[PDB]
Amino acid sequence: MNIFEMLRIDEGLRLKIYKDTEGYYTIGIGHLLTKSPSLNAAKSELDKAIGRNTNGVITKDEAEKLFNQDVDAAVRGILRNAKLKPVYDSLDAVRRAALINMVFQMGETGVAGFTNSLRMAQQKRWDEVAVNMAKSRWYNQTPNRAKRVITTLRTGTWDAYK
Ligand SMILES: [Cl-]
Ligand SMILES: [Cl-]
Repeated sequence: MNIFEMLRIDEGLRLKIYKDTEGYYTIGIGHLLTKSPSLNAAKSELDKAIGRNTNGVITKDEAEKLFNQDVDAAVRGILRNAKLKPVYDSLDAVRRAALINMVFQMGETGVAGFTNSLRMAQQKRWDEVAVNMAKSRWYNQTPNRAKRVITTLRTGTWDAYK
């Protein structure tokens, strides 16, 4: 298992513009297009991301291309982030993937808002991190996904995904 397979499971793959769990226009593998309520604005952002007149539909390859870019950006974002970098550096490989998943999903800002958990993560207090992270909108809104991510961070294994 790896970060790509991990996210692919959590996000799925859709070749047509769709609304995410929060109601935002998305496509491919969890690629947020826009927060605006306009399908057109959505269609606009899409063509611009893809480089062609898509008409709200993309191919598998195009989806995977956005995906690659998105994972890369998530990783780079973490590493440039003052609050995230040190956590990341302190973790093992599996747990790192968990942090990338979170950032992919909620943004650097969003993850950066889990201060207390991040600090505990650095201290390697696994059970406490999981408890704390469960106390969040994130967990209440997408519980199954959140549980998978939390288990990963807690245990350091891919069990939640096998
Ligand atoms: Cl883009
Ligand atoms: Cl869920």
